[PDB]
This record gives sequence, C-alpha cells and structure tokens, in this order.
Amino acid sequence: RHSLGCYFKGINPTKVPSSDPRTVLKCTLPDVKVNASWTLEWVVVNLHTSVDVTSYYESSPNSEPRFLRAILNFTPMHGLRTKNLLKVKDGFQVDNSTDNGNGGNLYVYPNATTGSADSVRCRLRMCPWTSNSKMTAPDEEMLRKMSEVLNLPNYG
Repeated sequence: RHSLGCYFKGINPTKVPSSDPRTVLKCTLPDVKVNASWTLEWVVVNLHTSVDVTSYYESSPNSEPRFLRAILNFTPMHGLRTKNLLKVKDGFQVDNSTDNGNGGNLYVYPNATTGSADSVRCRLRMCPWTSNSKMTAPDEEMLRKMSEVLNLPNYG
C-alpha cells in the first residue's frame, strides 16, 4: 500500500476487570476514521524486550478502527531485532481472535512476574495510506483527524 510515513507512539495500557485468572491489558486506540492501519507491539521494560507478535487494526473514512489480524514477529520491518522475544508459554498471550472483539489485548498469566506485568507498555505504529504514489505525506485533513494519535507521547 502507498505509505505516507508511519508514526511511532507510546501508550500506557490499562487493566480490565474480569473473572478470568489472567490479567487483561488493553491498549487505547483513538477513534480515527481515516484510511490507515495501526500495529501494536507489547513491550516489557523490566525485561527489556517485547512479545513475539504484532496486532493490526484498520480503519477508513467511513469505518472505525477495528481489529484486523495478528501475526507472529518473525522479522522486523524497521531495521534489525533478533532479540529474546517473549512467548505464550512465558505467560504472554495476545488475543488474535476477530470473534472475541478484544483482539490485540494481552493476557498476563500468574506464571509471569507481576512486576514485569506492570512494566508492560503499548508501542503504537500508525501507517496512513493513500492511492496517489506522488504523495509522501498526509494532508491537513488527515493530520487533524489523526491528531488524537499524533498528540500522543513518542515511542519507537
């Protein structure tokens, strides 16, 4: 797709009350109605790493941001990585269901260190699209509509 340049933001996730033994960490995604996609990466500060999986959202001029898909982090798309990524068995299961409605959220197991659980943070990549290959950046309208993300703290 015709990328207009991606933005990298940091979001503090919140804990969602649930009867489930596992803790639900949700990453806030602003209601932006533009032709753009968002990629989430769950990062653990205390471990200095991230969970081996990316979560994708998609919106449009008419449609609201919704969970698109989730893909395991085989290879980085922005340079090199090759870091000790966290596995499901480590107590880190990202919801990859489109039926649950909570896709993208991270399930933290009691087997996982709770100190590191509290150090979990959401890395947001916003990649707006177009159809004009001559464009290398979004216009005023898009920037205003994406301002809910653009005015977030930077983290990349």
